[PDB]
Amino acid sequence: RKKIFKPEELRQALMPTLEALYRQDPESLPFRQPVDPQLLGIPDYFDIVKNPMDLSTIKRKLDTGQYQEPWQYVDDVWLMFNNAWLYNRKTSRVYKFCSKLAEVFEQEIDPVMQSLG
Ligand SMILES: CCOc1cc(C(=O)O)cc(-c2c(C)noc2C)c1
Ligand SMILES: CCOc1cc(C(=O)O)cc(-c2c(C)noc2C)c1
Repeated sequence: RKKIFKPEELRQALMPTLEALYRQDPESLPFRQPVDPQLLGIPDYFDIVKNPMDLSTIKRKLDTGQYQEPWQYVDDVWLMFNNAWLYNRKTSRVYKFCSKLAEVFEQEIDPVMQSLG
């Protein structure tokens, strides 16, 4: 008797919340693709961040039906935020950017989630 979610249904409901993150310019730019530690010259990245996540990966998961239920989408969006908050200094542009995406997500996700209950 747990609620069931069809992937097309989940995509219709959640994709505008992902679009809200992506549209944030410039704050979304560092998050639109996986961190590349070799490019950035930060070989300790994957030692610190065990489970990388980014907006393109979440999008591909939505597009291909990999979330059974909406809380799994929330988990990935927060994995991305937490990884950035963990790795980067609080004063850093990227950390502040991350916080902006979180503030946006907070506004967008609450009414969407209630509509899925
Ligand atoms: C409100 C609908 O927003 C979108 C729809 C589609 C769609 O597939 O209809 C794709 C995107 C999207 C995102 C997120 N990141 O790159 C794109 C393109 C956003
Ligand atoms: C294409 C630019 O992508 C990034 C640039 C920088 C940058 O330092 O210019 C930092 C990150 C990043 C994120 C997001 N989470 O940890 C790091 C590092 C990503």
